[PDB]
Amino acid sequence: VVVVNKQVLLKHFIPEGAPKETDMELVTTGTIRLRVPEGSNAVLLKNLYLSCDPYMRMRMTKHEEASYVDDFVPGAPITGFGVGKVVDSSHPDFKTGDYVWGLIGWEEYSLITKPQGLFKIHHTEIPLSYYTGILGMVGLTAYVGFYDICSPKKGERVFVSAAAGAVGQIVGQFAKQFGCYVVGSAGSDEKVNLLKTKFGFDEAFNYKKEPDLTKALKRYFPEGIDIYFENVGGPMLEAVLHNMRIKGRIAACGMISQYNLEKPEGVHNLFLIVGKRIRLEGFLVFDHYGSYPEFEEKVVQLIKEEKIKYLEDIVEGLENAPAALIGLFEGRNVGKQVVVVSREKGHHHHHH
Amino acid sequence: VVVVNKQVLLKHFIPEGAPKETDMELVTTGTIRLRVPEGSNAVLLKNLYLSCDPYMRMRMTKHEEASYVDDFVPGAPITGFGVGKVVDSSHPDFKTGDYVWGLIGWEEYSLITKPQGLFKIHHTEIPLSYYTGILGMVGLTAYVGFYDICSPKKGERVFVSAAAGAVGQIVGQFAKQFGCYVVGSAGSDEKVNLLKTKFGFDEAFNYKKEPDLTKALKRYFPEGIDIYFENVGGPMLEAVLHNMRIKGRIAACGMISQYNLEKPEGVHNLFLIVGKRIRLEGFLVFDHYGSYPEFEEKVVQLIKEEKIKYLEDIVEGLENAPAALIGLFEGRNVGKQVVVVSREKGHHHHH
Ligand SMILES: NC(=O)c1ccc[n+]([C@@H]2O[C@H](COP(=O)([O-])OP(=O)(O)OC[C@H]3O[C@@H](n4cnc5c(N)ncnc54)[C@H](OP(=O)(O)O)[C@@H]3O)[C@@H](O)[C@H]2O)c1
Ligand SMILES: NC(=O)c1ccc[n+]([C@@H]2O[C@H](COP(=O)([O-])OP(=O)(O)OC[C@H]3O[C@@H](n4cnc5c(N)ncnc54)[C@H](OP(=O)(O)O)[C@@H]3O)[C@@H](O)[C@H]2O)c1
Repeated sequence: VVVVNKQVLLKHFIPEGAPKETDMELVTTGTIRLRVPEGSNAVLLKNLYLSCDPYMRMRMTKHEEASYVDDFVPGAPITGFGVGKVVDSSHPDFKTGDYVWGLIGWEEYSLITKPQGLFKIHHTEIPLSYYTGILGMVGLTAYVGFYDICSPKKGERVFVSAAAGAVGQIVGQFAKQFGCYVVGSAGSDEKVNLLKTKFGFDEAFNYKKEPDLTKALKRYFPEGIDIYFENVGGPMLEAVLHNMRIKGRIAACGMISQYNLEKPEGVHNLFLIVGKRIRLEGFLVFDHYGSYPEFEEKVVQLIKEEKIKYLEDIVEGLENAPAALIGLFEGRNVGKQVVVVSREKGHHHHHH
Repeated sequence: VVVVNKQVLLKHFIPEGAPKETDMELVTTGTIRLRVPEGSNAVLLKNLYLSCDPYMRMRMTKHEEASYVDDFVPGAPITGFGVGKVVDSSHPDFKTGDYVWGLIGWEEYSLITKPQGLFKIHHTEIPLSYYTGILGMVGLTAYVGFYDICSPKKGERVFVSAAAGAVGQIVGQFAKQFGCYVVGSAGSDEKVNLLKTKFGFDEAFNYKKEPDLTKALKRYFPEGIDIYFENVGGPMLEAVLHNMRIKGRIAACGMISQYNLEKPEGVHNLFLIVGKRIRLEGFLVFDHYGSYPEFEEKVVQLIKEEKIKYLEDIVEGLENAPAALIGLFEGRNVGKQVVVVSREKGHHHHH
């Protein structure tokens, strides 16, 4: 059997700036064999779900000095985190029928020649799409960023930006259940309302309807901020610095306001870091897979007990992957942006 | 027994911008009685040596919200670290003839009503002026900053801004002795040459003669920088971040480039901290006086063994303190800036 294998390719490198749909092209003509090559040590996946993640945009720009991940290649499939089902395997740790998450192609079938970076899914009763976010890379990021990087203590005053996002909605709930006071910023009233009801944040505000971020942070933090879970950067970062307490911490998870800027914004008040003895620390979840067992143990139990809430934004079909990715930098995604490529056989779960 | 007590007063608060000599006045008519008051709990000092330190500038500006340290007060003496001799004492832990360091008045005699701020000097064989710098607040800064905040490991690559300055000349040596590759930036060819001969830095450069700081750092760090001891801020930091290695650390000691500017400059590449997993951390020596005893011991041994070098810029006389202080922000000080207010009798040789 040879079968159809649609793909989304990167049409070309793009300059600093925003990505556009037309930087990527769907190809419907491709095909694939349903067995791994003889002599291989490899896994063929049927791909089921794809994650759209903000870090993916930077990969659409050529870098001369190797960054932490390899750039995409013009004319090759876009790649990113997703979930697949093993169709065939010449690697002993993977059997036909296993479900796995890892870096896979923006396509219907991916032949993975380095299986070692696939994670076998051990909990298939949990909806599989969760392994693209909360139980995948995104959730581990929340966990490492909050519990390790932030050094939290009960009672501390915590601010999360992009707080209705995939990372931030998780962070908020961890902080809350840790016994912290928690405030989030988000880009719409719908998000704000989700933060205050569904996610149990103490307060939230719509950053786009604030003419002054410093004063706004001052409203919700009359004694200032202990901990900032930084997802955005820009002027929001300056506003936090101004409102930060002595021995405050900032876990620099990301800086999404800067990713599509020809010209990144200046941060002006870093000297506050001296007199306030602030630690500003970046981290990359790719260094922390060693933590996964402790994390998955904690998060699977929370999910199975309904003591954490999670919101996915689902888009149906490979074809809609590119726009969904672009949507992230406009804040179109409401929750964690997933793309269904093909739903696994015998699903029977309802939705609205 | 009343005597003359000359003082250097803050004339007035100053706005955003650069301080100058004339923001201070020397007054010569005042006098003081050489005993502490009965029932007092105090220590009367004859002040010997005074430190000029960069943080002093910020104290000349009014702050409606409280910085780490009180603003100076117009009409009242300038204060700062120094070294003093106890003339009279109504506080148990201090006796007549003892030597101490701590915050004292810019004047000839200071009656200290908060004696718990003072530290007795236990090595009087070392020149007492050392306790305004290498053995005082300045040395402890270097030691906390490097040994604790920078988390150093044998064989890492270290860059120091204001490297010929007091803090930075100590940092560089601590680092070289820790087995690190060390480079420093300074604002003169003379300072650059001191960093390489006297202070054992591996390389150094005149920031003022580099049109591209990013490229300059790349010349000296072909595989990037592990540790940046940050005394300067601004475009230099930006340049550092561009050249910093995976899991780099920046100990934010201070950002002197920013202290006399109406508009502080913007850092544009802070996002690199995520992708390179950089820790940037401010510290204040004020929080770390618990480390003093062990630090003192360590640096005393280095001095005894001649395993560390130290250069002081010495000015003679209180009247010369104001210029001395201003010089700091122009980089006129060559070494740790000291003012001798009065020498203790019985003495080392200088040139
Ligand atoms: N360090 C790591 O290992 C690591 C791992 C995963 C993610 N990250 C980072 O973590 C952050 C969150 O990613 P996610 O996966 O949780 O994405 P997300 O929050 O699910 O989606 C991105 C969101 O960013 C917000 N946004 C976009 N442009 C913005 C701007 N110019 N100003 C302010 N907000 C803006 C939008 O929310 P609003 O409607 O509220 O604007 C959008 O919904 C990102 O910066 C990402 O790069 C880092
Ligand atoms: N965090 C803390 O607790 C703590 C404690 C003590 C000191 N500090 C900080 O550590 C730093 C060094 O202090 P120090 O006592 O050792 O001072 P210092 O280096 O003895 O003297 C200040 C030096 O700063 C340099 N400089 C002045 N203006 C500059 C500018 N615009 N750009 C670049 N460099 C400039 C000059 O040297 P060049 O010839 O090298 O330009 C000058 O010699 C300061 O930023 C200070 O505020 C922090």
